[PDB]
Amino acid sequence: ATKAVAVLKGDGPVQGIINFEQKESNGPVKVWGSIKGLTEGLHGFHVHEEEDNTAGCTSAGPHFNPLSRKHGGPKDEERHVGDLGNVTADKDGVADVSIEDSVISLSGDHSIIGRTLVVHEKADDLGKGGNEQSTKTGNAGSRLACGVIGIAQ
Ligand SMILES: [Cl-]
Ligand SMILES: [Cl-]
Ligand SMILES: [Cu+2]
Ligand SMILES: [Zn+2]
Repeated sequence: ATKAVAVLKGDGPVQGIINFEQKESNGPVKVWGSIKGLTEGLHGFHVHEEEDNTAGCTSAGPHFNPLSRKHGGPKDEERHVGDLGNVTADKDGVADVSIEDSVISLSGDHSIIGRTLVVHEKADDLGKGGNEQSTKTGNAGSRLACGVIGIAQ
């Protein structure tokens, strides 16, 4: 099995430790953890393209999209590799992550290891919104916290 961790931080109170595990090189990836410091409600949660050693969430980039597809929710056939949907924060600002995904991988040509995990200010509209930007970013707005997805040490 391969394991990774992303430590989310930003310029504000949003932070958390996100774990990844992939038991087989072409098997599902499981993702879990908690994020604190969020406003109550849905927040977009994606793997972004950025893999340079830029300062925090200044150049997270577009979504990680090695197959040059349109934005969707995680269950949509047409989606970015990085499209992990939304997390939901409660009234005290904590969102629990619990995702099983078939599209991301920790291995091979399109590994997400080294890419940037991002949690957003607003909800992801899952590509179902009324503008072209829905089909790019889901209109999830600003990056509140980000971290490099690194192999577990
Ligand atoms: Cl925003
Ligand atoms: Cl803004
Ligand atoms: Cu994102
Ligand atoms: Zn996307």
